[PDB]
Amino acid sequence: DTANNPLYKEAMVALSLKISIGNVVKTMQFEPSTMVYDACRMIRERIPEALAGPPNDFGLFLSDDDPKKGIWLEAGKALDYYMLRNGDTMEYRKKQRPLKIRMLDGTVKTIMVDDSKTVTDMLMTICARIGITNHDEYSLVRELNWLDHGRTLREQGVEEHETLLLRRKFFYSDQNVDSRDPVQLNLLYVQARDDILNGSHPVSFDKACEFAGFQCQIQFGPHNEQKHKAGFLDLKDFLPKEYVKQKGERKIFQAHKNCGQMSEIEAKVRYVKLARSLKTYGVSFFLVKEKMKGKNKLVPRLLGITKECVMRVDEKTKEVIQEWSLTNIKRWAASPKSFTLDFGDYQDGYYSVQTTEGEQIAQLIAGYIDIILKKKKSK
Repeated sequence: DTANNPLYKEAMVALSLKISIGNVVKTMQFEPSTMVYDACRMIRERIPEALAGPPNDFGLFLSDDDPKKGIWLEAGKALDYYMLRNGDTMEYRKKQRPLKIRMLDGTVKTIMVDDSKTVTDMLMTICARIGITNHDEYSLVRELNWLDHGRTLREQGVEEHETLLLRRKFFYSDQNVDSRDPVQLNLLYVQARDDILNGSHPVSFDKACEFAGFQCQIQFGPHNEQKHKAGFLDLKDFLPKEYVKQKGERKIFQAHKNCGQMSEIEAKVRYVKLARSLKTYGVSFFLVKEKMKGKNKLVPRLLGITKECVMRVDEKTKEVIQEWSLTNIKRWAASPKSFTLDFGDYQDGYYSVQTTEGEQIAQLIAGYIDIILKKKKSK
């Protein structure tokens, strides 16, 4: 006993994909050359469970055992581009996801963001909702450290439960301080402040105490010698980590009483103006090891990247040994061990250094160049 199936169709070319929407898994057939956006339209017209939200909030998603290699299908591409076989599962998934942002002021706010968009595009919506004009200068870090702007959160292992920090990364434009807007002024104060205690902005031990004196005027107001006795202050909250293991509390206090009856707002103005007054302002430092003719063991030094130049700096004294303008740089190359700059005709020989952060050094140089070109399309 044998039987020939009348429903047997020959020369089948369509792709039989299983569409997943929540609990529902239903099989659908698509032509190979069908665009992704037309696929979603067909899915919307044949599955009433796909009409929960508007199409812009939904997309086709290819899951993976590893969450960081899940793929959001681009609408402008075709189906067979993603190398699909009959029996493969396509998710009609919600693109929106909550992203906790600890913010600048310190309050943590939850923002919905497109899980398919890159970080450089997510930063646009994040800044638009937090009312921040200069989204080019900002970026995001992880408290366990900047993230790659050209890549999505999913492909960098950022789980959806992790909070991130909005922090300024590029220092190109700075509107000068005025106390007309106290909220934006406190925003400037927090950014300029935490860049000093973080060690991101190096200062001398004397300048660090003049800052802490202003910050005492911020959080405690005028100096009350009754309540502000010695030993009252946890120095770890008021200086870089290098300057805490020293007897420097009175210098802070003496700078604190030098403020007199200064308003909290006025002391915030002075904190920012003094920070901008330093030549180390707006300079992002990296640790590198160079090879001089003097010996065959790499001497550690710092190199700083500014809005307009790259400079070789000493690890201790923070003095500029050599500075090349970004218009003197012809090429750069990065590696998990090295970083190299070629200066064309403005120098004989390249500048090559061993470093852990050749990744970000190049990413930070190109970013400033990105900014210079962006603010120069039509002057």
